[PDB]
Amino acid sequence: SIQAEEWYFGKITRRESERLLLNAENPRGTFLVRESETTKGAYCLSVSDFDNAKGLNVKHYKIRKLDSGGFYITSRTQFNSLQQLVAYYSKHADGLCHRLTTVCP
Ligand SMILES: *C(=O)c1ccccc1OP(=O)(O)O
Repeated sequence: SIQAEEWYFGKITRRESERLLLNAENPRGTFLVRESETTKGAYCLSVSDFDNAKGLNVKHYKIRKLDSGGFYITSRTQFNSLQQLVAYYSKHADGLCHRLTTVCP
């Protein structure tokens, strides 16, 4: 049940997700999952990042869900549940700005 996950923030806006993530205390990979503002049936993974070029900044990735029942950011790497997707990206950075580390405070 996606709604029971502490990293699932539900229906909050993109601007709100940035307000929460742009905190100097958040290390790289601090994240949250929310509903997309514009895409019905898609979720959004918002992630904090930090580099000397840009300093602290936030990236947003669209998580698609198939009717067939699979979750993915890239169609080449699919998961049976959102929870499995989060667990996988907490170990592999792949194409993300950083691996997922901590749930947004
Ligand atoms: C995720 O839903 C998403 C992905 C990438 C950039 C922005 C974004 O958000 P909104 O879909 O809520 O605009």
